Amino acid sequence: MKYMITSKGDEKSDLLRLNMIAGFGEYDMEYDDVEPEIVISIGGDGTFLSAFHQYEERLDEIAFIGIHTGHLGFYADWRPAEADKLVKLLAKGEYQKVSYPLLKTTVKYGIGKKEATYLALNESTVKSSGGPFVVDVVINDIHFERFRGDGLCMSTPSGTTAYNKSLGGALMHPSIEAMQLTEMASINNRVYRTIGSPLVFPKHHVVSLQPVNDKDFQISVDHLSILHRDVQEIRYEVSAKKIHFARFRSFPFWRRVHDSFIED
Amino acid sequence: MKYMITSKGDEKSDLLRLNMIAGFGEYDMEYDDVEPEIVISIGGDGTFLSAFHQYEERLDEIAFIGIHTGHLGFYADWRPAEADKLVKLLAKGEYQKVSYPLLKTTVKYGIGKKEATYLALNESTVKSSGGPFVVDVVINDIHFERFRGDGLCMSTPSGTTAYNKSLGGALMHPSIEAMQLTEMASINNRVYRTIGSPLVFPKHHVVSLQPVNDKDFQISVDHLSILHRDVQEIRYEVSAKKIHFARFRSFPFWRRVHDSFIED
Amino acid sequence: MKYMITSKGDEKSDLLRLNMIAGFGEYDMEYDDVEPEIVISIGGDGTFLSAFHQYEERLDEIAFIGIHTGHLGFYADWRPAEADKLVKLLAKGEYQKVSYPLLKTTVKYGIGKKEATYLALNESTVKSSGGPFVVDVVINDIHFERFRGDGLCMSTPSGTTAYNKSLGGALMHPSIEAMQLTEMASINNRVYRTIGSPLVFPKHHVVSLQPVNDKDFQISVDHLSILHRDVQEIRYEVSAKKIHFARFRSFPFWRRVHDSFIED
Amino acid sequence: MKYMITSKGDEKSDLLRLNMIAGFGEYDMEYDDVEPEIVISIGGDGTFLSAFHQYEERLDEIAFIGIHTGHLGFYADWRPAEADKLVKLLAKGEYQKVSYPLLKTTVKYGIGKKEATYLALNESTVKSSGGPFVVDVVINDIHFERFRGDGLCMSTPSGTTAYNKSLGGALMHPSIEAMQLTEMASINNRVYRTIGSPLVFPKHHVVSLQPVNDKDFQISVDHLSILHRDVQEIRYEVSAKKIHFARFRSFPFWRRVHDSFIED
Ligand SMILES: NCCNC(=O)NC[C@H]1O[C@@H](n2c(C#CCN(CC(=O)O)C[C@H]3O[C@@H](n4cnc5c(N)ncnc54)[C@H](O)[C@@H]3O)nc3c(N)ncnc32)[C@H](O)[C@@H]1O
Ligand SMILES: NCCNC(=O)NC[C@H]1O[C@@H](n2c(C#CCN(CC(=O)O)C[C@H]3O[C@@H](n4cnc5c(N)ncnc54)[C@H](O)[C@@H]3O)nc3c(N)ncnc32)[C@H](O)[C@@H]1O
Ligand SMILES: NCCNC(=O)NC[C@H]1O[C@@H](n2c(C#CCN(CC(=O)O)C[C@H]3O[C@@H](n4cnc5c(N)ncnc54)[C@H](O)[C@@H]3O)nc3c(N)ncnc32)[C@H](O)[C@@H]1O
Ligand SMILES: NCCNC(=O)NC[C@H]1O[C@@H](n2c(C#CCN(CC(=O)O)C[C@H]3O[C@@H](n4cnc5c(N)ncnc54)[C@H](O)[C@@H]3O)nc3c(N)ncnc32)[C@H](O)[C@@H]1O
Repeated sequence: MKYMITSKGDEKSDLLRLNMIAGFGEYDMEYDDVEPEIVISIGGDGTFLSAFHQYEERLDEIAFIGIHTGHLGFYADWRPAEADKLVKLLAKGEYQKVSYPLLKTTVKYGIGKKEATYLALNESTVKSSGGPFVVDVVINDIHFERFRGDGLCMSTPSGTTAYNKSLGGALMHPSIEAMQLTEMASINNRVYRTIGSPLVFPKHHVVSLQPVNDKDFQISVDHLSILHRDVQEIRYEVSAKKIHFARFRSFPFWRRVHDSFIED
Repeated sequence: MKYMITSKGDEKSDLLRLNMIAGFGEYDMEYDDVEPEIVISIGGDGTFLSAFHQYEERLDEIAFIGIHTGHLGFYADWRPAEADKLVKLLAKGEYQKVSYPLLKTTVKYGIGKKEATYLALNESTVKSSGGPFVVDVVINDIHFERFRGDGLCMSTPSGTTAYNKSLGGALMHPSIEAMQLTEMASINNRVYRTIGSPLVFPKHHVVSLQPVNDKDFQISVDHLSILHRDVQEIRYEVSAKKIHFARFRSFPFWRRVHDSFIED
Repeated sequence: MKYMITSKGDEKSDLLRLNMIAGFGEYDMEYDDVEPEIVISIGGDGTFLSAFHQYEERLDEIAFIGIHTGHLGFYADWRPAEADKLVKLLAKGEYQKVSYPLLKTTVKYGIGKKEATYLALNESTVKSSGGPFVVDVVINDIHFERFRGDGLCMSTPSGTTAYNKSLGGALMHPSIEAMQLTEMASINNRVYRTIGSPLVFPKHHVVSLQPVNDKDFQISVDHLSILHRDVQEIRYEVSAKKIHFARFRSFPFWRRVHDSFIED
Repeated sequence: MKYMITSKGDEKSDLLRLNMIAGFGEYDMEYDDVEPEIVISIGGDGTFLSAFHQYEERLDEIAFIGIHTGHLGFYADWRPAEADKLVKLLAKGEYQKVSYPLLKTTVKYGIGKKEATYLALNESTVKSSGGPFVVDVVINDIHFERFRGDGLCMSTPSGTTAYNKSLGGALMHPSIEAMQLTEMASINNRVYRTIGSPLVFPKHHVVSLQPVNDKDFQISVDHLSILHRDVQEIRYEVSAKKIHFARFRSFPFWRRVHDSFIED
């Protein structure tokens, strides 16, 4: 099938990529980075996230595979030593597809109420553009709390082991179609009150952040951080789109968590 | 329809119960506490939990309603001042049913591998029977961690605002069929390691706790705490059974959370 | 004695200031904002912090008093309704002085190893200037951990109820000469490890943060945030300097905490 | 000098003890377990804590040394391989003494207001004797909060790396004469409020726990857990007594923390 390979760009990843291209040349595999059906990422989770964003308009046509060339790689299923076995397995079509949920972020602006939308595989975060962060949190049009603090993080299931975890969030199995909102350093006193706890939302719930004073925010989507000025609303919901992985053997999520956080 | 009313048993709840029985006597409503179709709890969440356990063998035939006579009542939809409106609405059949997920706990023993099963509406917790608590946590037959600490808590979605919240768990919307495992004071050092984070499991995942040394445990299921001796395994999974509520007006979960924790 | 009054600058604080100046004119009190012996802050804790920094070179010659014109004011001992009683008490010399500890921050640079020093009443925080934050934490020349995450916060005792509290720090009575280091969203996995827990340091311990890759940092000292480029070291220690408060009646720290966080 | 050696009682610790007794027999060292001046503990921190409690009436006459025969031993300064070097160093008097603070717990009862006092090296904890735990927390006679939850923990500085750490407490250098109060699973909602944060108290502050309903409590002091009935008050303060360690080389507290929690 049509495939492409992205590389972190260090010597080890570049050479592994060239050797995999050579191995694929022995099968009916066409290198095509415009319309790949398989996208292989060689590097770390940063490389994988960049691969996802490179192809986020063709997610229903692509299955992703990650090779980790460091000690990490939550989205990675393969070690570099196994690349030749992976070339063979992929060239024979011997794989199942597994899908994880994604997060949709919509940013609405002032004069004209125009919108930008973003898809996240790990999370989308919001902070102030300098100065105090204060937003009203509105859940399905219900005013839920006024948040004062450093920022907020909305995670996908597979993102729950990333920034979300560092913020005290729950780790959620990716078969659950949900998003999880965590706080960054909320202020809580007799006058200012937030829920504190992480919140887990199902599909079709909408969480809107509404400015109270300042309308400028730094919004991240996975690695990408962007200053948005004149914001009227930031809206979070579980995307209808999913990312698909090519799976060749069992590697359960909870074993992946064990291997990344308990010991390997 | 057939109904019954449980009361906390203080003067206020007992009198409200008698006045509601009087009002129901003006409709085609039969008091029947053997096979009720509607169970009304007057008191607090403790009273509601006791009502649930009284009828846990007929959950598919019953819709529950809670009236709170104090300042609390997460499972309560009604204030005592509204009891006459509730009598009327219920007597006319003007309600929809909403279902929340439940937690199944199985305790397996020694000589004979016999089993006890329990259903929980809030949570099931495990602690040692005195002396150190150490269990292996096995997820779908994958050895995930060896837990050392005070205990573990497995929560339903609606239980996530209860003990789970105090332990740092996420609050989960009850449309999500899941259970959430939280730690109580885990020990973490260079030799002993746990995940720390709360874990959220979908339906059909099984979490087994397996003793390492001591086989005696104090196991709670909602308010009920029982010493179990000679335990071989404690198994948690999302139940196939659900609790059904009679709903007469919108009172969204997130508004309920707001009212209980942010302000009312 | 020589005094001055700073105001938040809204109508309520400005008018209270003018009325207090009028009342002081009935005693042997000279308004002097170059060498005051008493500095009165009318506003919130932000106003008080600004007053502290305005006079941080004459801290051994000044006693501070705060009036809070909102609902807040941890450093405030007086409500606006009591300003006339305060004018009288102050004009008669009827007060004791209480001292709180301060935090010294030293920032060392590249070409020339030049230094900037800062005093903090609440805390000093460090974050990256964009991009990843990674520092080595060195305690009394002992390499203690490599911190990866959003940032670090070093608090004074009286600052422990501020940013430190939101980050999970302990609240420390200000008779303890100490500083407290808290983490902001540390990453912890099989490869990256931090202590997690807040750390409390006595006087004479030195905590040095040493860059690992990027040498540019955003450093805050109380409200003031400054981009520092080409940083070689950030050094924290309990200052030899103290802030002095004029106290006219008992208002214990723990009662102040109760009133600010439990109820008033 | 007069010395004694306690052993964990496994083969490795018992044999090391016998070999150390043999080595001491080559110096002017008298084995005396009634009035030792040096107490050597061979085992783990549990063994060390038991040694401390065995001699808690002669703490001003004793210096303690711990050898750890497992992977642990926060109070241990020596590995078994170094026991012969320790015999020699101790027999020559080549050591300095370092002191850590201790916690005094006083339990007052009903009919007669009689008192029991306890000293703790790690911590003293309070839980209910079954059923709900509710106490008023009174600090220097100031009603500070009504605590509802699983229990409370009051730690010494050196105990801050023990149960206190698992409960989210700060780690405090033992040169600070203080105690630290942490919560176990407090309930917090619109009706029930606690501070949440750990609290650090200086010497001479008194923290009293006062029953609200049930008067029976399970009180731990280091490893020892005791049911106390008819309790009127539990009082915590930093002890005037200190534990003394014999130190033969530098092993800073923060390096000890690094070695126990970061890596060794
Ligand atoms: N993005 C700004 C978000 N911060 C606030 O809304 N701060 C105000 C609230 O904090 C209370 N407070 C202060 C103060 C003060 C004045 N600050 C604003 C200004 O100077 O303009 C500067 C301090 O902010 C704290 N800050 C920063 N970010 C967070 C965060 N995420 N969480 C919690 N605090 C945070 C740091 O401590 C700064 O040193 N001091 C105390 C005190 N010692 N004890 C109790 N309350 C106090 C004060 O009565 C008010 O209710
Ligand atoms: N259900 C028992 C679960 N506790 C343990 O496994 N404790 C042993 C571990 O803790 C380390 N430790 C100690 C100690 C010690 C000896 N303890 C057992 C005995 O005496 O038989 C008593 C202490 O246990 C602590 N304990 C109780 N429950 C929890 C919990 N849930 N979480 C964390 N600790 C907990 C309390 O502190 C008691 O005062 N002292 C220190 C120290 N000062 N600094 C660092 N490590 C230390 C020690 O090197 C070992 O690795
Ligand atoms: N100031 C940067 C600090 N962040 C890191 O060092 N991130 C790398 C570490 O996280 C692991 N990881 C990732 C990822 C990834 C790639 N990131 C860098 C890049 O793209 O260049 C972007 C993600 O960073 C996370 N990030 C940001 N700030 C914090 C923070 N304070 N704490 C914890 N994470 C934080 C957010 O999630 C971003 O979406 N994804 C996962 C995953 N899903 N599950 C487990 N591990 C994972 C990965 O294997 C590596 O070990
Ligand atoms: N040592 C007892 C300490 N527990 C309480 O004071 N519980 C009552 C408070 O919790 C609220 N609540 C309930 C409930 C209920 C009835 N419980 C008493 C009885 O049945 O007699 C049993 C439940 O207690 C929870 N429990 C136990 N220990 C802790 C702890 N340390 N921290 C927090 N909760 C704790 C567990 O969940 C049990 O399943 N259910 C909910 C709910 N689903 N959502 C929100 N609030 C709720 C309720 O409105 C009230 O304000």
